[PDB]
Amino acid sequence: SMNPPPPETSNPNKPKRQTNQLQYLLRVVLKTLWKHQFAWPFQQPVDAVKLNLPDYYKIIKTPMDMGTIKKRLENNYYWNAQECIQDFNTMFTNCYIYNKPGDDIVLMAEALEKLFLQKINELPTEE
Repeated sequence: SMNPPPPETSNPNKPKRQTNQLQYLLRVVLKTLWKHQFAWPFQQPVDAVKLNLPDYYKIIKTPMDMGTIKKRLENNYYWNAQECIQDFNTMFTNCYIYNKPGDDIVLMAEALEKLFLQKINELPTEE
């Protein structure tokens, strides 16, 4: 069992805009989460081959990771901040679905999610 292609991160035909909120998501939220001690499993698409998880992509049909989110932000892929917030939420939820309560990786995701929620609380209001 193979890795899928990664999620789409750029699309020339898709309209682009920069908002205060999208800027904060890249410069504050993504940055802070990337540097967390527990970020490393979430910095790239789940590598089902290297990690020997042949059923991962049979179960998880909306994979998401911070590598992809970074690319989406820097490529102006999102029209709305809520789309990016949804990607972060998806990343955490995938981990909770695939793994069991109390697994190390779940505790890691929970700590990242708490930090995420803290930073999102300070999202600026639209310009």
